[PDB]
Amino acid sequence: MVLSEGEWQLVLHVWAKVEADVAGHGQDILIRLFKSHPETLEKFDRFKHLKTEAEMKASEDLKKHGVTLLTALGAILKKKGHHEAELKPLAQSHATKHKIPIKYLEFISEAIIHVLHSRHPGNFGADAQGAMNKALELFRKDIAAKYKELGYQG
Ligand code: HEM
Repeated sequence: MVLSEGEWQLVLHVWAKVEADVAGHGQDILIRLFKSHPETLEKFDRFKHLKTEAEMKASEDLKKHGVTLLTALGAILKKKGHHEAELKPLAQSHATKHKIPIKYLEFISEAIIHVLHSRHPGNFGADAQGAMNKALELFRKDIAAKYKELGYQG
């Protein structure tokens, strides 16, 4: 797939707002993911034990990962589709070490779109959401093709 420059603009305009508070957005997104799809919490051997949203909000580790995650995602979006190099090391650790099925990357994509829609309604109207959705589908498709070359396709 190929996003037009206009679509990338809509994606990088609402991303510039996320970047004013990377850690808070990281928290929101992961919690939304763990409340909606609890099974995903099992993949984190470091968080696993958290029983409630309050415990999640108070975990420094969960907040640290959220920052790591969003920083990596932001560096991939700013490439505007030329993200081959960034995707290699990511695909290898998620396919071979963590073992994150494609389906879970769809779950966090949904959590990302839920959180932008709540926080940024004015910069996240229908067209901007369709463009973000296009940019995360692109990301999932290229990661899935790399999973396959690596022997996982999960
Ligand atoms: C937007 C998608 C994602 C991005 C950009 C992303 C990024 C990362 C990055 C940069 C790291 C650290 C370096 C590495 O291990 O490769 C990481 C670690 C990890 N990620 Fe992902 N990730 C994504 C989605 C997920 C999802 C959906 C899950 C699981 C339900 C997952 C589970 C983890 C785990 C288990 C680790 C290790 C955490 C720790 O113990 O240090 N990732 N991810």
